[PDB]
Amino acid sequence: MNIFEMLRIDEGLRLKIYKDTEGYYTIGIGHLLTKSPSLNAAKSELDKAIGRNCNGVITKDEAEKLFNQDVDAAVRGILRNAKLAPVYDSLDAVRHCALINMVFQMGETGVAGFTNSLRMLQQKRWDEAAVNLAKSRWYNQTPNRAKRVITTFRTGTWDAYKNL
Ligand SMILES: [Cl-]
Repeated sequence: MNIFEMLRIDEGLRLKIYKDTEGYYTIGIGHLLTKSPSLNAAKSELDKAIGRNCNGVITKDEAEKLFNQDVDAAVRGILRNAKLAPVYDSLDAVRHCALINMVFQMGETGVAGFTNSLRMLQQKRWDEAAVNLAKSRWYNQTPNRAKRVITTFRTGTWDAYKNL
């Protein structure tokens, strides 16, 4: 198990423009295109991201390429983020994945807002952090995914992703 398989399970794979859980135009493996309600704006963003006239549809190779770029960016983002880097650096390799997962889904800014949870993770107070992370819009809106990520932070193992 690794970050790519983890996110592939949480985000799925779709080759045509779709709306994510919040209603935003997305494609591939959770690649957000735009928050604008315009499917045209979305189609424009897609072509620009892929470098060709896609008309709203891409190939698996293209999907995997975007996914790779996105994970890469997420990690680099964490590493240059003042509030996130120290936490990331304090964690083991499995837990690094749970943090990347959150950033991939909500963005740096979103994650940087979990101040108290972050301090608890830094202090390695696993159960306390898990309870705190659950007190959030994130948990209430996407509970199954949040439960998987939280369990990952709590246990430091891939159990929540086993049998999926
Ligand atoms: Cl969910």
